[PDB]
Amino acid sequence: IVGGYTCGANTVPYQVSLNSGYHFCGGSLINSQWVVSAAHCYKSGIQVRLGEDNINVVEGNEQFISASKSIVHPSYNSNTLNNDIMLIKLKSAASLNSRVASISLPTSCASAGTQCLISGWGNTKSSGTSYPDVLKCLKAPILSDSSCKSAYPGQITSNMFCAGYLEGGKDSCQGDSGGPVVCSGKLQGIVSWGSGCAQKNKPGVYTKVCNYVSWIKQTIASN
Ligand SMILES: [Ca+2]
Repeated sequence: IVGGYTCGANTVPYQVSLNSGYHFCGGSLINSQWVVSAAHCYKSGIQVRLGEDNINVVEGNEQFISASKSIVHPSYNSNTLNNDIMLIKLKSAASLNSRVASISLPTSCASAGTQCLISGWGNTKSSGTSYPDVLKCLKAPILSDSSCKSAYPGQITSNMFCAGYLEGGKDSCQGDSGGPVVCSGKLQGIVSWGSGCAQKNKPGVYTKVCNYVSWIKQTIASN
């Protein structure tokens, strides 16, 4: 997160860290045994880390649970990043409380101008590299489809939306991938991609979760 603020310990209780010896992607807990992330975060041997604030210090609220199954969207295209969404099933159910909680899936697609909360442990600099140990937060609006397509000609599908600031300075970044975009208490986006971080006229691009609710529910009900 570039240009954000320190969330505070366990203020984002649905935020998860994906760990394969090290943090490499974020995700969102959608019920006691399933996590949603980005398909481009896929790898084998994932451990899901819940209740994290400082990912380098055991602080007392963590739950470490290995993944038993990963399901990349059947139509994921790594060349275009279309359908950049993935489901992860935990080997055992997490213990839910005030500091570890699931986030609700949307019943409708959010509109441009809606203010959302984006979070992650990603890079905090636009020209440089500095990774934080504690969770960072960013409030950003959803941008209109026309401004999104004008910023990324020929690259925005119906499964993507832009959020952020066209003036730059505030954006998600590498290491935030897979993390949540929450608007009005519902998961509306997944950190997907962008050209650099926090660059002028290059806002962040996010997976449009509302298009995948039926696939998520059907998959969870059968796995
Ligand atoms: Ca920790």
